[PDB]
Order: sequence, then structure tokens, then C-alpha cells
Amino acid sequence: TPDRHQFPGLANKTYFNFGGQGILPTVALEAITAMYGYLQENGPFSIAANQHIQQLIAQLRQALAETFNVDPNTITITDNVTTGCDIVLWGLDWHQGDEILLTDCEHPGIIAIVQAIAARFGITYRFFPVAATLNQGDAAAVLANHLGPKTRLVILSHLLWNTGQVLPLAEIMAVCRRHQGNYPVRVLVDGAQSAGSLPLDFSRLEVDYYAFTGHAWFAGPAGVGGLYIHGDCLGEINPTYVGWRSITYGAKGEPTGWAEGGKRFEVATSAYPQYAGLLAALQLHQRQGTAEERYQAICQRSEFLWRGLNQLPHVHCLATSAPQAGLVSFTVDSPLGHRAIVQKLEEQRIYLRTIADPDCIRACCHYITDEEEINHLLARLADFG
Amino acid sequence: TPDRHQFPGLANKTYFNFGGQGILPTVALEAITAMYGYLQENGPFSIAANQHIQQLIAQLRQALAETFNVDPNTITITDNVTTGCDIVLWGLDWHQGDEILLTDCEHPGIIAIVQAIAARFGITYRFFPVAATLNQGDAAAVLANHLGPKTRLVILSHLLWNTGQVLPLAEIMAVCRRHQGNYPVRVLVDGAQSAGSLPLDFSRLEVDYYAFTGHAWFAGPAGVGGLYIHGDCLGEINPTYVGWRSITYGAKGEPTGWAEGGKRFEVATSAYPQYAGLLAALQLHQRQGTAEERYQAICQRSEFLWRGLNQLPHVHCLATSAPQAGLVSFTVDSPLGHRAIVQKLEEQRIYLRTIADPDCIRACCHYITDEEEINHLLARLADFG
Ligand SMILES: Cc1ncc(COP(=O)(O)O)c(CNCC(=O)O)c1O
Ligand SMILES: Cc1ncc(COP(=O)(O)O)c(CNCC(=O)O)c1O
Ligand SMILES: [K+]
Ligand SMILES: [K+]
Repeated sequence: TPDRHQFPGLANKTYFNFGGQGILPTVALEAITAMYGYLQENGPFSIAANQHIQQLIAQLRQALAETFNVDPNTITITDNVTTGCDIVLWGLDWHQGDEILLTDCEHPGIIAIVQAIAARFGITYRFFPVAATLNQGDAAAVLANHLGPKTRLVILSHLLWNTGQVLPLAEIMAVCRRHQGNYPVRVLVDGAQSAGSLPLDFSRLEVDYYAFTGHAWFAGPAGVGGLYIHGDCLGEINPTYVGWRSITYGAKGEPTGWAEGGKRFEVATSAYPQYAGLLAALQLHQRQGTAEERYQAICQRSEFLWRGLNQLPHVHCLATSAPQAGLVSFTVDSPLGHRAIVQKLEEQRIYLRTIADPDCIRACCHYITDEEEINHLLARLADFG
Repeated sequence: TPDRHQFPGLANKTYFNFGGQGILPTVALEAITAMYGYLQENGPFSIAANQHIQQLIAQLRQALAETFNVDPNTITITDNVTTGCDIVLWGLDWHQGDEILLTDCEHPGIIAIVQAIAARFGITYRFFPVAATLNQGDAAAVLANHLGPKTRLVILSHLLWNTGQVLPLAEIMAVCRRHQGNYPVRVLVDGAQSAGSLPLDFSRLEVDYYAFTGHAWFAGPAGVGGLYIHGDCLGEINPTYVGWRSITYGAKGEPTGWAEGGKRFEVATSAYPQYAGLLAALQLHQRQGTAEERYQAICQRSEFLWRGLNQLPHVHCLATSAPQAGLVSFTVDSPLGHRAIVQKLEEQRIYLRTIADPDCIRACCHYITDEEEINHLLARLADFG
């Protein structure tokens, strides 16, 4: 039984875009507003304010650490999912000829970093087909058939943003560690959709690097995200974008080394009030139930929506089995085109999004989504054909 | 005649830390709060919201451009001063043996980037003495005596954060362009203190790269800054940290090239509401008078404080002539030590800061600062000896 009242934005609209950005809870806006007030009353720049900011940062780092069941030292605070990927990709000691493998469902922004890396260090990159494994096949086996002697890193999204498939991460990791080549194969995971929807425990689930954001499923404000790096991989990642937050200081205030753990990849002044907003959102989700309970609630909503769409004659879900998470992608048989359809729905205050590849429409159901909203969506979709 | 009422934080304290972070004006907090409301009512992720966000970004880019009298295409929006420096430094095509020259008054965070760059590309770096040129000498001449055949870039703070000196940027640029070596010498300027206090016109003042932030003298919120790159230098800067905001898109949503002008160095999701806050703070300053008028007002206040300190027997200003800007640094003859003195002042709600090198105390006077605040500071300082 979710407390929908904590998310005022739900009230006069039918929202299904949590994957793009979550509806901000009241407690998050209160924390943001309270931080501006604290800074105005006590600083904004002063011993008291600077200490309050450092304490707030430690508190967020700790809440994130607890969310994934890991030590705070493995957590880096960023502004979004992408930055975490930039940190890992630019930090690796690349040699000409090294190879990177990405799935064919990765984000355009991520592909751009890889192209930038290829141009700078002379590495190469290839894609491997996973989109087609939504209803059959094995993504891990596809990867195994693409691994080569020069493969050094694999990049994949845990929950695919376009089709809604949850990749078999554990099996994929095993395939990578089993491989014998010039390098021990490592895996960088884009968790833009998975973090905050799927139950994640990095002490049970072995991962190398995991990038995420707080503004989508975690329902925090735009501008705050994070990155997990396993303690055994920290040494392989050289800091790149650095600043006063990245170092330790000497007698005369001179740089003497890298800050502890993930702090070495943090740069400088950030939007502190927003950090308090994310912290408040994180604590709110825990009061609603465990990650597991919230996950099952999300799946109950997506399946209900999925079933409803299966009944509509001119709508075709991409998944032939129940969604493994909160994402439900589908096409609509109509002369209008998916972008015009999404715009018409928004005109009715029903919010979904268009996907470029494959060309389809995507809806996100969260644990706070209810049956009336789903039925209202189904009702309006019934109009096209 | 400044409208102090627009800056509510001034009221029950005596603030002199504008160089660390400016007091946020009411119109800025209103704009931030209003943006959260707009996102909640119209999205937060949707056609309407996404368009509103893009329009806000263009509006801020344009206001910044007008502030420095340049074309919007030369402006990149970042989170702070440091990021701008990381973009320029990591973007240059460094070759082993290349040399970087920095003043001995640069920020620790900036030095850390340079050290990271030296380790990665095998370049070298050396400092040149400018601190000692506050009351005598010529910083441009010092630089001329250090320039070598392999010198490729010079890094300097336009307004020194530790001593308050305004470097002779025009003369320094001439010296650099006059030099004949293996590379045409370029200059990266750290404008953490100068932007928003000194009148800056990059159409009259020729500069290569100029990094700045909006949270200090411009009085915007923590988290939003920017970077200027001359059109003739854009090509030499390769994008490094990139994301979906850095590229142009193709038919199937794939990367087809770099976004226009400075957009190529912008990454991904940011704290949009804060952008509206900086935009509002920028427009507020323009309503108070021109940059020149505000600069003279700042100097009238700093000289008044400087004169006041010269009268105190146990206080010694670092500058033997009137401050060239709003920064007034000084030492205090006392067994207590400068950090204990700053803490005691804060106990009395008087806000200044300690400087590590040279070991001194620094006060910042803005155009909104008044005589009562300065006299109150002088009164409490009189207590030490
Ligand atoms: C799989 C995946 N990876 C990266 C992003 C970009 O996130 P940002 O926080 O802006 O760095 C996304 C964004 N998805 C929004 C959506 O799917 O609607 C993503 O899905
Ligand atoms: C000269 C100089 N350079 C960089 C910074 C860092 O700015 P950030 O926006 O956090 O990247 C500063 C900060 N100064 C604060 C102060 O002077 O009190 C600086 O001075
Ligand atoms: K159907
Ligand atoms: K004196």
C-alpha cells in the first residue's frame, strides 16, 4: 500500500515517465528548500556552512552505500549516469589495439564517449546483438561468440532502456571472467533504469563498475547521480577530471595525493541542496518497504498494464512474456506514427515516450502507479487503429 | 545606491565571504522554486518540460554571452570554475616534453589537474613568481623570463584569490603572442574571483580560454558555472567528458557529430532549476547599474576597509596601495593565529576566511557591502594584539 500523497505530482495527470525522471516527493523539495535556508542563515561560505555541507555529503554517500550493500569507499557522487561512465572510460590505461564490446541497446551518449576514446587512444569497438534476445536466445552466449584476444572491456545496460529486457548480468560476468585473452575482461554497467527499480546487492552480485543516477527511479531531483567501483578495480582507474574535492592537502595547502576511495573522482562545487533532496527521497523509499517488496509491486503493475495492452487489437507489446521490470514497450498499428501518438497522449496529460530503436512507445510503471492510471491509459490507446 | 533588501542574507550578520560564495538574492530563490513547480505541473519528463528546459538553457547561455560581450557559441555551461579548466586541459593534444607554466598563486585543485596531465601525457610544468609582484615588479616580465621553446600553455588567475592582486592580463597576452617557440603560446585564465567583480569584455580584451563560476561574485547558487573559448581556439580543444548533450543525432537516433559551439563540452542531466537561479541573479546585477559602476562601488568599499585596517596598529595589509578589486588580505599580530581569529569572528557572526599561502586572513567587499558592516569588522579586529 504505497503512500501516493507523498508524491503530489501524481494527482492531476497520468504519469508513466519515471524512467526519464521520477515525480519528486514532498520530502525531497522540503530538504532542498531547507538547505538553501541553512546556507542563507549560516553562510553561505563559512566554517559552519562548510562543515554542514561536508556532513551532508557523507550522509548521502552512506545512504547510497547502504542501498547497494557496500562500503562507502566504493561510492563516488556524480551529477548523472553518464559522468560515471566518463570516469571509468577515461580512467583506464588504454593501449592501441585494445577492444571494447557494447550491446546494440546502449545509450547514444555512452557510444559517444567510446568513439572519443577510440580516437584518442587508438582502441577499437564492436557491437553485439542483445535486442533480439528479449523473447528468445541468450545474451551471455551472444557475448561469448564475440569475445576476442584483445577484448578488454564490455559495456552493457542492466535493464535495457529501449525494450525493457533485464540482461542476465551474473551469467555475463561469469562468461567474461572465464575468458582467456590478453586482458582479464571487465564489465562497465549502465544502471540508468535498473538502480531504484531492481533489488541490487553488490555484495551478493559481483560487479566491476556500476554507473547510476538519482533522478529517475530513485525519484531524486535532476542533477545528482553516482558510481560504484569494486575495491579491486579502483587502482586501474586513473582520476581524469579532478579539482579541490579530489585531493589530500599538505602543510602549505598544496596537493599531496588522492582523496580516499571514490572521492578522488569528485571535482569541485556542486548543487548541495539537491544532494539533500536525493537523500530524502532515498529514505522515503525505504519507509515504503524493502527493495524486494517494491520490485514485486512494480512487476504487478507492469504485468497488469502488459495484459491490458495484449487485449487491445491494434497494440503489440514487444515482450511475449510478462515484463521483468517496470518498462513496457509496444507499437501501435496506426497511420499516425508513434511520435504523433505520444504527443496526442500528452495533450491529454498522459505521459509516455517514444523510442528511436526499435521504433516504439515506452511506458514506465512504478510501485506508486495505480490501476486507475493504467486503465485510463488503456482507454485512450483504444482510440488508435 | 544598492538595493540591499534583495539580498536577505545580509540582515543579521556581517558578511565578507563573497569570494567563497555570494549571498543568494530573493529573485534567485524564487526562480529556482518556480522551476520545480513548473516541472511538477508539466512533467517532470515530457515534451513540454523538455522544451522548457532547453529554452531555459539557451536563455542562460545568452545572458552569459551578453555579460562578456561575446557570441553564445563561445560559451559552455558547467557546474563550477574547475570543470572549465578540466575541459581545456584534457582537451589539448599534448605531446611528451610539452611545457605548462603556472603562477605561484594558482588554486590547489588546478595544480592537481596539471599533475594528472603530466603523468598521463608526459608533459612538464613549472611555476613563475607573481605573489611578490603585488606592490612592485612586473608579472608580465617575470613570465617573459620563464618562457621556453617547449612552452605551450600558461595558466593564471586574473584576480589572485590569495593576495588580491589583479594581474596585467593584456600585457601578459602580448608577451605570450610575441614569443617564438615550438608552439604559439596560449593562456588559460582562472576567473573565479574576477568574473562578476571586474568589468570583462572579451571583444575588447583578447583571451584564449576563460573559466568562471556563477556562485561567487555573480551571487548565483552553488552548482552552476561556465567557460569561454575563443572561436579560433575551439578546434584545438577535443571533447573529453561527453554525453547526450554533446552530440547531434542521426535518423535512427545515432551520434552523427558534435553539437554546435560550446555545447560539445556539455555532458548530460544537470540541476536545471539552479540554472534559472543564476539567470535571475545575473539580471539583478544589471538592474543595479553597469559592470563599471558596480566595479567602482566595490573599489570604494575595499579602499574604505583597507584604510580602516591601515589605522589598526596590529593589523598589516598585504597591499601597500589601494586594492585593485574587492579582495583585502591582511595579517594580524597576535599569539592566537589566523585560524583561531577567523573562528572567533564567526562566533560573532562576522564572516571572513583564512588563506594558506601566504598565511593571512581575507575579506571580500561587494557593491552591496556598507560602511556599518566595515566599521563593525574594524571594531572587533581592534580586540587582538
Ligand atoms: C540506459 C541509459 N543510460 C544513460 C542515460 C543518460 O542519463 P543521464 O542521467 O542524463 O546521464 C539514460 C536516460 N534515460 C532516460 C529515458 O530512458 O527516458 C538511459 O536510459
Ligand atoms: C582562483 C580559484 N580557482 C578555483 C576555485 C574553485 O572554484 P569551484 O567553482 O569550486 O570549481 C576558487 C575558489 N575560491 C573560493 C575562495 O576564494 O574562497 C578560486 O579562488
Ligand atoms: K494486442
Ligand atoms: K596597520
